[PDB]
Amino acid sequence: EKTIRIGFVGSLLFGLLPRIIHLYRQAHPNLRIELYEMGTKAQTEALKEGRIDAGFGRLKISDPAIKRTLLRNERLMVAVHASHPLNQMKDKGVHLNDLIDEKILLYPSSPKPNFSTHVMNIFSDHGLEPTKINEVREVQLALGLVAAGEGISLVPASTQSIQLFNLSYVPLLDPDAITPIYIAVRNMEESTYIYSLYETIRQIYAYEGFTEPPNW
Amino acid sequence: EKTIRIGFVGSLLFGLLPRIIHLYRQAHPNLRIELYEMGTKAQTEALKEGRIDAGFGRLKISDPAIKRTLLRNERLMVAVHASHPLNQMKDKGVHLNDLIDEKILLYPSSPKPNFSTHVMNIFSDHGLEPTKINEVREVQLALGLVAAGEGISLVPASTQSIQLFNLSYVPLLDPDAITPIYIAVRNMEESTYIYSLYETIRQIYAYEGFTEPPNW
Repeated sequence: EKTIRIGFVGSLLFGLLPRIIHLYRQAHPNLRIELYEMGTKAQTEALKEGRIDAGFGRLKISDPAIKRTLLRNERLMVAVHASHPLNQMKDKGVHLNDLIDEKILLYPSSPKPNFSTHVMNIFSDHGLEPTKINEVREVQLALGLVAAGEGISLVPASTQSIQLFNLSYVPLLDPDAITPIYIAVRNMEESTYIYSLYETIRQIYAYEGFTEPPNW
Repeated sequence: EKTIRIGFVGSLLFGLLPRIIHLYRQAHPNLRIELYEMGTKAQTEALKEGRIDAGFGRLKISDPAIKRTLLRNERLMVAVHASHPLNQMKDKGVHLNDLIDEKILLYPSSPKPNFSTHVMNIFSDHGLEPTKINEVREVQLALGLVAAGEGISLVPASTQSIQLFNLSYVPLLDPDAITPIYIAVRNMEESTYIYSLYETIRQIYAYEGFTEPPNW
């Protein structure tokens, strides 16, 4: 009985990852699949130690023992209360510059680097450093507090899987207001089970109309 | 500048709580509202110590210093993959007895008692003790893993705020397959700010068509 272990960050559960795992599961009925929630740093260490076989994440970790492949660039969005002035731009979209003086909710509060690191990186990439920032524990806490009137939050587009009363998602107009999705494997990885996993991603992406990830 | 501190469990962010807080916020523009995520045990201790002024939760904690009021009984649901045999009963509903031999995902993994305690209580109330149980960290991990084909999960009805591809919610036919929502305050609490909070709940409930909570 072969076991394949897959690491992932929680922000990916709202997108294509679960259906990729499910299809992969159907292709290998006799395979034990173990799924582990972990940040990219933990993923990097687990891969080198053989504790996982593939890792899905949003942040790069510099390491010569790891091969990282960009799968897709996902859009960032602004989560606001429906009464917020920014929501008048719901159809038009807004710029990162428009958010500088807003109360921004970052998440999660788990080991760094995490999605909050990425969001502040995006701001810093665009010459911005918001001061009114509060790091909350999890995505649902960020969204729930926005819906409660506590501020605004930046989320990946797939996080629109969560819909709450008077919570509205506003597109960002900055071309590089994005959050990439990566698969990470060991440098010399050649397992047919990992190739099969990668082809499953390709199959799902093709059906969605997304650009297929680069050839294995 | 008066400060009111409110404790809450995360499972309530998917329901009416945020809009209650928002309306309450509008009624007191000069009031500082502090929101803290905490379990009912932590809420109990914080209330007695004056560290919070009201606590919203799902579990009872026995304590003579605390007054607890039942707000509403929310339905429990079964989260399944769309291909699961149980999903053929989506319109009909299922019984807790039908779930006994399924791989059940409990959550969260935070200090007890929490929602996982409640779910196992409900099973035990109906003469049932599922053996194939796995406690996962958070609600999104439970739902994401169900969507990935890892098993099934029991959730409050308001958790349908989270919609994922091939994730389906099935009603439970057991009359007492419910999860109550409580507000907890200090026994001798008489603050106008807390009465105002309670009236805000009443106002929101009335507009929703829910039975109004008992008079203050």
